[PDB]
Amino acid sequence: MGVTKELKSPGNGVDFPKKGDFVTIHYTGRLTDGSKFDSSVDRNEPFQTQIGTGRVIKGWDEGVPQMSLGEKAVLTITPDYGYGARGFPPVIPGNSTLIFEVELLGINNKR
Amino acid sequence: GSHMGVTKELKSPGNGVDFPKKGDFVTIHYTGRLTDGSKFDSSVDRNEPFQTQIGTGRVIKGWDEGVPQMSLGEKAVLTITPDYGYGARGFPPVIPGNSTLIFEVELLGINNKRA
Repeated sequence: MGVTKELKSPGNGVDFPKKGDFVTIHYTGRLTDGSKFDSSVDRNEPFQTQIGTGRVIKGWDEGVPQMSLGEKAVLTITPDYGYGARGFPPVIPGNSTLIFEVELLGINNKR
Repeated sequence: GSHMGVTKELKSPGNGVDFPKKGDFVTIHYTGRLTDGSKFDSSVDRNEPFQTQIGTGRVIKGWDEGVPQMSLGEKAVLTITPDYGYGARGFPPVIPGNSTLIFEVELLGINNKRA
């Protein structure tokens, strides 16, 4: 639907993020033309957030819990599950499909 | 995480006569940075100016407010914290995890008028 997850590197296949859990990921976002618009990897600063509570775009809220701990995957997100038709120009153009590289580094106190 | 709205720093003056009005198509070279100084976006690095209509909501609120305050050829820095929607406090972030974004802006053109 609005977001598809495609695995790249498997995790422990046991620990999955649940609602309320605080998740720690390293990511890179790209538009459909292949150009990068944001990356935590470039800053060497992993991003931390609660995941079941709509604190991020739906693409992350739905996609991330489908990953296991230590998994690397690519989240392909429609504008609907993303920043919509408005977007956030010039940072993110309107009606943009987002392709994230995502690495789940931690779930609560797991790592 | 203190800032609110838009703060405009004047770096270098333009011609001081030609300001973008509502509906004008504007040419801009910009660099986006975080509060710590990290660069996350740049039209300069793409060697191609960002072109958009101004004052019609085709860019974020902070830009529609800040850009018409510049004259043709002006260099300025826009410290922007969205009041509503994506990127604002209480909303899902555009650049996780921030709300205040800083834009170095050079007004290169107003319609067919070039600096």
